[PDB]
Amino acid sequence: KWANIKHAKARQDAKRGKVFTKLIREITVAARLGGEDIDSNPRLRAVVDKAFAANMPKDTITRAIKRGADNLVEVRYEGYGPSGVAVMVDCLTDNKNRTVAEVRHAFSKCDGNLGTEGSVAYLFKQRGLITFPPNSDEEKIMEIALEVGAEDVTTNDDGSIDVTTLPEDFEKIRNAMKAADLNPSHAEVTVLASTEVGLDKDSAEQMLRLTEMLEDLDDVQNVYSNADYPEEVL
Repeated sequence: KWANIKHAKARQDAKRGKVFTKLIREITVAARLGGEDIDSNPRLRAVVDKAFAANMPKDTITRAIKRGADNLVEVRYEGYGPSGVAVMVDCLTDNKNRTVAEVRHAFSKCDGNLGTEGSVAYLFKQRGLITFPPNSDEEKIMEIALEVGAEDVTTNDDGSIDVTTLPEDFEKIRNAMKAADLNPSHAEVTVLASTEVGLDKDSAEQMLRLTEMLEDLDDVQNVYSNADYPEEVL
């Protein structure tokens, strides 16, 4: 009861704090890059929506916007982790020398290391991913996907269908599906890995730890990897 709930709220609060700090920086940088007008700045639109969803105070949001008009810079690190998993770490920082050392330390603690710019980035692409539930019309989805230039269609053991698209074709293809009364369970543009690296329980635990260490840094915005985690650690 109270023990589990207070402990649960404590964790939920602690994560809200870390995310708060990341959002502030992303608001500021999005504003500085794409401008102060949220309606003409999709990047800013997205983070401001996330900020309001997280109940960040309006004044904190607006001041973060006005600050972009901090000396935060974008930096990407690329490296390898347990079992040679490729890892990309996107950062917003006012001190790259501080950040790179902290990122190296995390990688090093998990038997990994940073490589050169471009050493892994080619494995990771933004892709539209439209997911249809079991009992969807496989045939009709396939017909539309070929007609409209989908990158891939995968039918899973449970009957669910995942359609992957180039980011630029995402909206059109989603619209084509809905027009044919094919209603997706979920659709988004996300980052997908071209190849994956299968992990045993132990390596998976170490990779999870690495992800967690990196995300705990205020300088880190997003961590991507091509790890294929086993069901045992899930």
